[PDB]
Amino acid sequence: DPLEVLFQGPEASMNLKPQTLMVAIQCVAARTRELDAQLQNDDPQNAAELEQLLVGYDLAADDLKNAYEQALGQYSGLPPYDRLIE
Amino acid sequence: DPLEVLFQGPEASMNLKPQTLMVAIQCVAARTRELDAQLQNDDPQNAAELEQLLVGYDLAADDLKNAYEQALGQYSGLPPYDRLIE
Repeated sequence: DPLEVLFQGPEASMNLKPQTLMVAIQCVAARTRELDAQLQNDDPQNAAELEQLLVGYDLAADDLKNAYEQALGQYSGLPPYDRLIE
Repeated sequence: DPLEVLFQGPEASMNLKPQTLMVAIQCVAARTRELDAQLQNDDPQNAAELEQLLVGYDLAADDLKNAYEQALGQYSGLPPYDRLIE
């Protein structure tokens, strides 16, 4: 993804259990939905910070999704991504 | 101890941006607090499922923390781990 590496740099190697990717995905989706509902009526300075944080949350969720899609090919018994976030 | 592996299996090789690990740590902590709070007002019916979900969330938080401790020795300018979960 061209513009993405430009803004955030490349993937890095790390070690995590597959379960941890599932948890990270649920919690990041959960927190994002909550914070989404908190934009409506903030003072302008605070809303800016919140918007800037959500940029980071959304990209992270994207990053975790890509990793999960690979994981769907390397393990057995993982729920489909769509079930994970719902 | 391990233990650990007996119960949760080994670490797997993953590719994620370092930011993504930071965002995941932050959201897992935030979300775990919120669910801890909900527990105080759950009947035992729902409580047991939620308790069992939290075992998972907590183990993943530990898994994420270990990865971050490694990260603190692989990259420059990372915040202290406590600033992520505050």
